[PDB]
Amino acid sequence: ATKAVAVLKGDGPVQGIINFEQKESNGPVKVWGSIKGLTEGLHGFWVHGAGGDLGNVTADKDGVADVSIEDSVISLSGDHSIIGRTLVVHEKAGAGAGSRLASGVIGIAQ
Repeated sequence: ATKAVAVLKGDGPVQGIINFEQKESNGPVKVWGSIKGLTEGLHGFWVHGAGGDLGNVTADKDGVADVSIEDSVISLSGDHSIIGRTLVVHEKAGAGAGSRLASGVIGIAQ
């Protein structure tokens, strides 16, 4: 089964791993991961280049904002592929200003 993984990196301690599931074109691809480091708050996470729609995430007291979205016909490939994409987490979603703190390109994990 073809899978993918992308790690986040910014100030240093901030991390963010996102695993994917792509067995076949017929099979969907659900996105999910966990961003640790930052503190409780809001950090709009998404994938620039591939929809860029992955809702927002709220950090925890320990400093971990779990991420969970729905699967699409992307199939981790094709026109709607998210392999090698560019991830970016805003400083504080809700306003709509725009800023780049961390980043983590997607990479097939087989």
